[PDB]
Amino acid sequence: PLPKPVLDTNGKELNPNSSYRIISIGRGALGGDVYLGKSPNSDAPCPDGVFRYNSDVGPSGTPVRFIPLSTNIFEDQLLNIQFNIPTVKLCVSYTIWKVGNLNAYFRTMLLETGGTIGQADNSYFKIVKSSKIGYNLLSCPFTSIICLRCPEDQFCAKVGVVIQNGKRRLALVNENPLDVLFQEV
Amino acid sequence: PLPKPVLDTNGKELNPNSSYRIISIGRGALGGDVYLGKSPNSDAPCPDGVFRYNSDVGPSGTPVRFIPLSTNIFEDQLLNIQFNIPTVKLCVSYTIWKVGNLNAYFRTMLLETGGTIGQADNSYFKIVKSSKIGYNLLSCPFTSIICLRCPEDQFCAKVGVVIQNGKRRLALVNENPLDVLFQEV
Repeated sequence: PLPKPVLDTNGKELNPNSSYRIISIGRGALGGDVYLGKSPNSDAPCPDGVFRYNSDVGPSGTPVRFIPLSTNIFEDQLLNIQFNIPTVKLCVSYTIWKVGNLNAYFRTMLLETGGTIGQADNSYFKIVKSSKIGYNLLSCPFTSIICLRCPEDQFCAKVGVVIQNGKRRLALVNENPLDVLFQEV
Repeated sequence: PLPKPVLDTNGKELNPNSSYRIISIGRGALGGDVYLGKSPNSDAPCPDGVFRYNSDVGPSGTPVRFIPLSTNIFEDQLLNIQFNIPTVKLCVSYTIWKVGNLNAYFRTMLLETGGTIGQADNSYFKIVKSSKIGYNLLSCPFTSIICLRCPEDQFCAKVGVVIQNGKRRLALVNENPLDVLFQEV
């Protein structure tokens, strides 16, 4: 298994020193870029929810960058994800992606912000090739805990969408992972 | 792989219609039964922490029963664990074992109560044979989420102990699982 670089919509290799919008494979009603929005009834002082839009005719996504363990971005390696936007000191962690507590209503964990870069705070994700066109994301939570007889001892789950207060909220899912492309801003 | 019943300290097969104390393999300073205690700074109206005593010369453990998916208790099958003690209506769920939210200090999840029986609420455990003498427990959290390329799609972790406010708090761990025996009350 030799490390395969991740490609953006121009075929260029994904790259830590740059930023991309996470865009839907689809168009119209099935389109909608990922963005940073306010989570319903959150106690956070900042926007802390990871959503995608209902269509592609609205606004463009919130740009993100990827932070790998080493130097490069390959498929199936732990990385941090961070919304790349101007921000006051307080809300800097609320741009870093992570996975939240178990949600009894949805029977899974929602994607949110308030994570950390380069630690073990449920803030690790993987980019892998989709079955259909494009990529999907994985959340690899609890890196400090051995998942018994798991690949590389790690719990990993596909990232998809749940409907929460009529919005497309990103969360861990079982079928239909969100199929994405990466568009360099 | 044929289902192997779990045995109590008298060699009798573990059994849903009865109750057991979860006792340490060891003696003295290394002994100490599992019990239901108050978690430090918990908002719960009831005792909601799963601990074991510092030695065996103190009190005896809190009795528990096991609730399997089918009819019997075998090694390596999901079951619920519940402290079996008199209780007001309010505190009944706070006798059912479950695993809590990610704890930043310990980099793992602590065992607590407030779980549910027969659902998907991080309330599932497994009893398996220890490497050393006796058994260990597993927590199998997030049964509603596919753990990718995992055994039976399930995230499972060994149950051990962390030191929290000088007490032996049960939690998910990586090395040194708590080695236990089951003693019929």
